[PDB]
Amino acid sequence: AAPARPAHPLDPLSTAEIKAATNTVKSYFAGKKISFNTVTLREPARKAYIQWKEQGGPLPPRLAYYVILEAGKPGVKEGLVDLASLSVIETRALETVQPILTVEDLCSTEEVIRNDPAVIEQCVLSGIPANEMHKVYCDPWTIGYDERWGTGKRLQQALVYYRSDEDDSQYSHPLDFCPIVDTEEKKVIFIDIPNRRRKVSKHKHANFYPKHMIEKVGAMRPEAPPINVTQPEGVSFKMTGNVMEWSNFKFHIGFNYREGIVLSDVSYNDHGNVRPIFHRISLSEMIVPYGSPEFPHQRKHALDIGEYGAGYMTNPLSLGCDCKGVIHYLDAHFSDRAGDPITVKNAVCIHEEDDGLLFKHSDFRDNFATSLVTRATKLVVSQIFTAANYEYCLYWVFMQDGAIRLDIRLTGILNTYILGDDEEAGPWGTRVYPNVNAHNHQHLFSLRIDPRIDGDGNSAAACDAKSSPYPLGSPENMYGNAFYSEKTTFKTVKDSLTNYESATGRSWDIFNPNKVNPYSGKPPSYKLVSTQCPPLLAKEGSLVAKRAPWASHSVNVVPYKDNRLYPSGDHVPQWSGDGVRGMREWIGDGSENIDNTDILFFHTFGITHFPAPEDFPLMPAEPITLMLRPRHFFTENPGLDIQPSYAMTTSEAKRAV
Amino acid sequence: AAPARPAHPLDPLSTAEIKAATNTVKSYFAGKKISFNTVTLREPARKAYIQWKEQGGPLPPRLAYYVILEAGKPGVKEGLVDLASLSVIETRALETVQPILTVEDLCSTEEVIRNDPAVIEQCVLSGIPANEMHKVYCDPWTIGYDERWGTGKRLQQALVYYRSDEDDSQYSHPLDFCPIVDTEEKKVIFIDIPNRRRKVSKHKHANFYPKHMIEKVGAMRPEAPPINVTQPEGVSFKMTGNVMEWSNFKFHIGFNYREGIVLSDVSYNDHGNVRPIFHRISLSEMIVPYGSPEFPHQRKHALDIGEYGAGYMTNPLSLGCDCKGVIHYLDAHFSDRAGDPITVKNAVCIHEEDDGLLFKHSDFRDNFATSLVTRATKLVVSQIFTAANYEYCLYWVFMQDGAIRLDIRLTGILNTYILGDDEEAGPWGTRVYPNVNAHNHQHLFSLRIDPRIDGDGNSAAACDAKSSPYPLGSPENMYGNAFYSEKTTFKTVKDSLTNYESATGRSWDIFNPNKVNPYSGKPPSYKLVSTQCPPLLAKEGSLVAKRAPWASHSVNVVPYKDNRLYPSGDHVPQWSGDGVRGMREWIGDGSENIDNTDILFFHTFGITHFPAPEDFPLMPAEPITLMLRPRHFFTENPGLDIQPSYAMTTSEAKRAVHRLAFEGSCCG
Ligand SMILES: [Cu+]
Ligand SMILES: [Cu+]
Repeated sequence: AAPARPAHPLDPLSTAEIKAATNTVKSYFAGKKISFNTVTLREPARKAYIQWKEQGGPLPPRLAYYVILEAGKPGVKEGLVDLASLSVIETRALETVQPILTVEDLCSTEEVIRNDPAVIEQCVLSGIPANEMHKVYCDPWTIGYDERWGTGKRLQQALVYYRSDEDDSQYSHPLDFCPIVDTEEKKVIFIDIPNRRRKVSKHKHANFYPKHMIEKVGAMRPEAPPINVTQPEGVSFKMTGNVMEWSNFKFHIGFNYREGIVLSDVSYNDHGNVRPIFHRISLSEMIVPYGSPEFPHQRKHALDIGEYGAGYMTNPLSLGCDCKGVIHYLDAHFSDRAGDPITVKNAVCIHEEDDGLLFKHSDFRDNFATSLVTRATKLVVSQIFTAANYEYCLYWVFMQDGAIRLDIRLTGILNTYILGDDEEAGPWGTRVYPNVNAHNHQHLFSLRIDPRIDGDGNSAAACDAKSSPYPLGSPENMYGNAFYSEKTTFKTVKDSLTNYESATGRSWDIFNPNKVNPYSGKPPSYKLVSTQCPPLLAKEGSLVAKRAPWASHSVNVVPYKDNRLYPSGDHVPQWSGDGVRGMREWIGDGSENIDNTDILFFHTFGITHFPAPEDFPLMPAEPITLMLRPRHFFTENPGLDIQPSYAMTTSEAKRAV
Repeated sequence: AAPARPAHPLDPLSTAEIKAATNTVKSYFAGKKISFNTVTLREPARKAYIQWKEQGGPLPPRLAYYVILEAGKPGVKEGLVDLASLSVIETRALETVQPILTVEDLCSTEEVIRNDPAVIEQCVLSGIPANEMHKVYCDPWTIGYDERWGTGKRLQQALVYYRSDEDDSQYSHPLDFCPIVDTEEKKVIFIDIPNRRRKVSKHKHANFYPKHMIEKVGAMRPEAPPINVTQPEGVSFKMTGNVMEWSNFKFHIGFNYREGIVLSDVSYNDHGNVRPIFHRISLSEMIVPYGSPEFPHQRKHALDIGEYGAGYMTNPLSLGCDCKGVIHYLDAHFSDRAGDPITVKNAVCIHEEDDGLLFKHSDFRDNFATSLVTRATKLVVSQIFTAANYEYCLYWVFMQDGAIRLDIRLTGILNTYILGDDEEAGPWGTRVYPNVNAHNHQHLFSLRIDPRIDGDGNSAAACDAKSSPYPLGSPENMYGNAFYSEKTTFKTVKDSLTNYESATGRSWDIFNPNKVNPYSGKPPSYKLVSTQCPPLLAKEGSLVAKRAPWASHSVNVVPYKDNRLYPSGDHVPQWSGDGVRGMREWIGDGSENIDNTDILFFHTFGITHFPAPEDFPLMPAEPITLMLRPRHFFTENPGLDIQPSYAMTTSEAKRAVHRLAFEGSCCG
């Protein structure tokens, strides 16, 4: 009764595999009341995968990682199931952590608060009658961290809002108080109540559907005439299960509950020479730290990936109108609390689109009659997830010059808190609507790159543009114009801990010091070009800085070890930030070698958001991007064998008298 | 008889107006042998324009600015023609400047150097026999600045290359020497010859047409399947002559020989309140400073806009497709040296296209059945110009959230110089192909904004993200998470001279201190969000820093005066960089007021390029972008009245499918 093996060792667990895993765990815990928090692929060891792929090695065993809760027991148990033998092969109890909050965990909280007498009383005081609790809503957040309870109970905090009508957007009407909910007992254990009470706003809700806009401004704009994009002869990409082949790239598209999209085993076919570039690339953690110091707002610093899961939160893309053209979809499969497989249909959208000019050059000599123009196509692998108020639109983009870009668009709704009639929002927030305070915050992301640049044994470096040190008027720099790129190769982990610097236009290289470009004499590399790299604004030693040790630097590079995925640790909710785990453990004392070995490159990037009224009641998409581009990887522009859209040589131009 | 007036005072000169202007100038200089360097609109004074537009004032007079050379006179003469009276109304002689190099000025240089005995001898020494001079090519550059001649002669430098076959890309085969050419005498006056001779490369040319690639790698890829764009019901924008209306924006699209595209009189129609945003926005200058200190490479720091002209260099866009989709084109008109109008067809392309999601939100409570999503459309006004080896693709982009973006793509070919067999290219350059040294260089641009944010009387500020100054554990900042935006309003010119700073994620506001957003309490602004802001790497006091005094800071804000367009001065070629002109003049002693007045905001942005083999023999497009976004300008998202691509309310979702006194979440 063992489940069928996948097409490919990195494929996510099938529904049959998930059911097999949960059957096995229920049997192992026979007679105990357990509930499933996470059931997900435990990916093969890096060595095992690579030997299977390239050296005729054995197929790695199919393993399931699980996290469960047991009625009446603190914390969690976790372990591994060997799927071929239907057996639990590793197990341990962690009594003092709390795990990722699932959709089921969060879907239960509104009923809890609506029926709680102490919450009802606070609504009455706040100007909402006791019989109108159906109009009170909350966004159920991780408590994040609260030093009154630590990890001793599993807790949520309910950010409470009011709707006059169920079709309203509730965010114009936050209430003043914050219930704390025991997730497993399903009760309110405390309510944070501010010293200055602010009753519910009496303003109209700030709404945004067409029927609302017609009331607000009189009419919708006329429907614009259509801009139709078609691919009547299909696409150039080919999928074989989860394996993508496009413009010489080949890679595996994976997906899990936490990271969402995971791109693996990325190679480029350089005229028959298939060259590895990356073993794995994904987003591994986030943190969205808010900037109001007033209590209890310090508890808004969601680590969305580790506390809710970019997979668990992902939107089905069918009706989303962001997968246009001829597309390919992938589903995602998770477990529910009962241990049954659940599906998100069309979680991943794959499509190719026009990306402007790839390159062009014309000769002035014959008035540009000698000319070659080639248009670019990009391949886009995307998902969109919803983290209560916000939407994160993630686009992994492959390009025909061999570069890879991550484009993010942020949209959805500002998180809001109540503002008194006479209360000033600034300097920690903006009054984006009457009685609405949209607090300042950052959105920060931890990109995790496991490189294999042109094969094994890699290094990383900071690259800084510098004027020559010789002064103007010296024999060395007579006219003062000389400049160069200073490359600082990181020898130990400590050397790698570095920030973006505008003063040198810093970039970072990930390179293979065992190989040399036969033209330039430099090692083959991919260069990270990324300028949206905010400093972490929370202080050293703050709750934010402690729980996200990775976020303090733009770049952290540590040795590879299997299962080094998550840089705020494996179980993130309610960790105080004290202890050696995640990135803090990997960095250690900073002395380990990272030159010419198997490395892991974690990049912090994102934005700092000071809200303005343009962002409300629904925010226009805000862009974030970074690129990984080949430098000294190829010996020439690798797109030159793409047929031009137009080409005329000099001889041809002359012939056209 | 006088030429017909244009539809609009900001319209570029027509071919009839160009001919009228040059007729008028020829008559004024009766019996003299003159040649036309520039004939272009002299735009109306800002105040006059605005009085005309808004206050019932008179039509500004239609004026043509000209620059001419006269045989046997040094420098230039320039002046103004009043087109309605066909008379020269202002005139002056500038004996000690040199003007923009036109296509005709440049076109004869290659034949000059091919036929020069001293150049032929250097080719022979370099391994190219005299009977192969037809294989020798050069890119004709301005000399930039050479302290041996100043502006006393009008000079070009010829960067020399060799083609084995006319269809080669010549850039794999630079020669080692640099002829200096007198533009008006058409003769070689000097040749810079290096101490270390490097004879011509014996390698195959590094070529890139399909026939070349088939020989190099065996075959081309299969033709990929088409991606087609159609608009079967037409476009959403409306043009009335050069006036554009699209998604509540209205503005004038102008074009000239120098700046290329110029966007004027930009307003947004905010539900009946027509609100000004910018009076004028354009690129006003560039500089592309190379980073090898070895002679004569210091002379590679082209100021492409002021020395050749983004209009004069611009490609006809009919034949790519350069520009894809359903297109409205504009032509450009200039004068040639004889004073006749010339036309560049399809200089400017205008089109709208999909630009991803504009916004989306879904409610988890019913598993995202409650959802709204609206796709974005952008309007693009673009040109592409070729500066010898490089191509600059410029895209002015208007967005439906009210933002305006400038996107640039750089492509074309690296500038290359010869590298000896045993010679190291580094640290000033890269060996991108055998015997080829592609030197380091920056590409820097000066964006000129003449703002009119929600009307008249504007200011500018730097905005810096800062942690609270109170320490972790204080009553003010208990958990150490507090942070805010520090706004520093520029009071005087000197205050404005500011750089991008990664440490604070610096942005800049241009705002109207006379007005206030009734929700946020802040003035209406457009915020410049721009991170591709390199430091100028050339030292203080270098030739580069002196000729481009604007490039030293990311932001320069000076008082408005009429005719403050060009920050490296009006006549750029061969200016040493000494003297009080351009940005140096406008900054003055730094003391002038720029708070709540008419200001001009010059932004330096661009990239630092360290070449790699991927860039050769033809470079993949490298992007640069900056954005100007409304912040506190509107009181809510201005795109919300656009029809959603999909919408379902909670009540609709419930109908679609037909603890605890009160129920919890639908999904519970
Ligand atoms: Cu935000
Ligand atoms: Cu460049």
